[PDB]
Amino acid sequence: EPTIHKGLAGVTADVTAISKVNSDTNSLLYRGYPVQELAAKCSFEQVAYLLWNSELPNDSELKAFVNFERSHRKLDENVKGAIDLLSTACHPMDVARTAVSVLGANHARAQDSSPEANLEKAMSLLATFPSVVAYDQRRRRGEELIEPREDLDYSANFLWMTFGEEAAPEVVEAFNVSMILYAEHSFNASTFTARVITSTLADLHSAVTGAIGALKGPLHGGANEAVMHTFEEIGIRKDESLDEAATRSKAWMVDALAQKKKVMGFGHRVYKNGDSRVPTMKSALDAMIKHYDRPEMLGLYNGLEAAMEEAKQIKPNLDYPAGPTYNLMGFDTEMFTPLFIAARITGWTAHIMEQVADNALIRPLSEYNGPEQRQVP
Amino acid sequence: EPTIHKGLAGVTADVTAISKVNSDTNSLLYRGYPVQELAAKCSFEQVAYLLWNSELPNDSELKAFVNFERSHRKLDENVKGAIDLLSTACHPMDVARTAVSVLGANHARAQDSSPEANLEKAMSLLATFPSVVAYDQRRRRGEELIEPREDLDYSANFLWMTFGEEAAPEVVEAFNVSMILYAEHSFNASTFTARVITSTLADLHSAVTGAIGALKGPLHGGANEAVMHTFEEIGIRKDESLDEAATRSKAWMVDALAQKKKVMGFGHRVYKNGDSRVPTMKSALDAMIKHYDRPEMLGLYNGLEAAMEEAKQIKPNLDYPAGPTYNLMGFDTEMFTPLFIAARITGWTAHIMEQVADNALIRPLSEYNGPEQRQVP
Repeated sequence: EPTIHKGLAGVTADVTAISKVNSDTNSLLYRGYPVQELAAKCSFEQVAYLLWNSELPNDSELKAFVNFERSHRKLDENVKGAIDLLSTACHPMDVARTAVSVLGANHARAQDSSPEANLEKAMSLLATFPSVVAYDQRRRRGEELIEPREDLDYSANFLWMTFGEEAAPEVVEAFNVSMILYAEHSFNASTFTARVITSTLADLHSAVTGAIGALKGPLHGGANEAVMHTFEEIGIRKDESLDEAATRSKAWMVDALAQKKKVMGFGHRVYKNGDSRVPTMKSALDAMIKHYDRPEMLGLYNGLEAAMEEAKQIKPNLDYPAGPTYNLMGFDTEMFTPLFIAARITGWTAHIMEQVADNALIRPLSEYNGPEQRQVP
Repeated sequence: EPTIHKGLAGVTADVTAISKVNSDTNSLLYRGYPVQELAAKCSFEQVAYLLWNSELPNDSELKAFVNFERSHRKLDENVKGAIDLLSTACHPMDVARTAVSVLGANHARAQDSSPEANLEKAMSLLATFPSVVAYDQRRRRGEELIEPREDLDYSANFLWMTFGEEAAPEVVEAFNVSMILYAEHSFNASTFTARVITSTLADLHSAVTGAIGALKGPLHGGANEAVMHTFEEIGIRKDESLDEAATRSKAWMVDALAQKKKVMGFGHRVYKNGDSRVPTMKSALDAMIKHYDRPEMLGLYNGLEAAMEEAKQIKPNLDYPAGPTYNLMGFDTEMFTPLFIAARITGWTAHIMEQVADNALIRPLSEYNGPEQRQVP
């Protein structure tokens, strides 16, 4: 009998020069640079450039990159039209999936996968995607589209188009950090989906559209939305002693755990000792707790993670501190995963291009366990 | 060092009860039944029911299944609207990808993945997809949508909506055979993409939308369109002696082979001794050659396969005889892969449901070979 590799656990599918994920040391390198260091002193734009070019940009390279980014943000007429054909009650990920699908379809160079074509498509997609997210949230709130501002950077513009008012320096900074942390992460389900689609020699947009579908699930990127929904189930409140928070948090967890349910925002396929991005994202969460003056959040937050460690020895992942952060920022919970897409577009496309450069069709085998050979009547 | 499994070649990713693919004996079983036998005496509807239910339908079950199918064919207003926002010059697969994305987004039960919900979504999707393909081809020809006919079966209706005239018995029969042959095929790239997306607990439509992206590539389903494009490059002609066909076919192949190019419609990741579906599809192709009275096709067809066997000892795959078949039927070459989708929806959704029933996140590892750890300046 062959060895069955359920979920491809522990299976090395390929080599990659984009990032290194180390469980033992809770470390993550983006083309050699530790993510904590990039988050501490780089803009998402620099990190986006880094992931694609394998090097941090010099002043002139960054200027050109930033100029292209800020001039490719406007939401295409047909893409907006497609979003308006979708109900304001459908899932934001399905809207993102549709938007990117239309973007790829009407793209002048949809069929060209040359390094130059893919980079241009990748950068243009990264630039325009935030307009999809911002408009999707505003339309649900009965509001209208807000045009991009060339005087605002990626993060400041993202917040601007969504809320129609410039965010505080601390807020755009905490948002920038989350984009960098979510940017890239080896062969996760969505990135691998993108590589499988690419392995067939299908285009970049086809790959991203499939990756978006994968990122949607609660076991993947959908965990950030799930984390916040969970905090909404349990009462948020204010004034309640830490007893309320911890007793109720553990109580919600106790009830979920006894029902054999998984608690989202905890655990990881690779990280067995803690997420490399958690300390950084938690620091951003703390900055936001302080900024919006809402220490109440921590009650439920601390209580649930303490209870998980105690009951299952499972530490939180990036989605745990990220959900509450976007909540404080004013985003609707359903929009949390689309925010992950916005950032992960960088990692997805870098892998798509890497896959194209050293391709081999990805097509595994299955072991049959169905009905034995029968003759058709 | 770990063992790198490029393209997951020879890697058994999971177990499956849906189909068995055997290279040694050029065999393919659909829930126990040999595909040749199902193609010889079953309708696609019976095969669709078989793949989902693990059993061939009895008279009453088939009646109910057929009744649901024929009443869920109409193209949804918003889906057509989305197609009309796409240029008549974009790739048909990108139109299919967009259509299914909109279908999933506006679906009342998009977030429910229960066996009942997924089956209903699977069957409804299978029923309505042909309207997407038919309208997509007709709109490009400056024609209008043709409504479904409840008095016509899946195949006859498919041809009806596309051409606006009922097809000959032999034609709907050869079309039915191609749907059955394309229906299911273990862990191919598109089906695996669907399982990876599902492994995240994302919805059925998200999975199918990603699978469509994967099926698009020339190395996968896109090979059927590529096969015909190749026949178009080389002159089709009539009257030319078999010398014209064979000398020119080998010549085109000789020039492609010397340029290190791959010839589409030949080779397979699993089948090393011939495709289990080729003899059946070739028989359908022959039936169509006879029906439309066009023996000229065989000149180029025979010559190219003979030349491939001689030069590379590589036999044709299902897409080789399928492309010329759909061409004779009157479909535009760009529409060949969407026809593959129409059929493969059955296999894709059966795997999606199987994945949901015995889930494990699919997330492999990568081996880093990028820049060694550097400090951010």
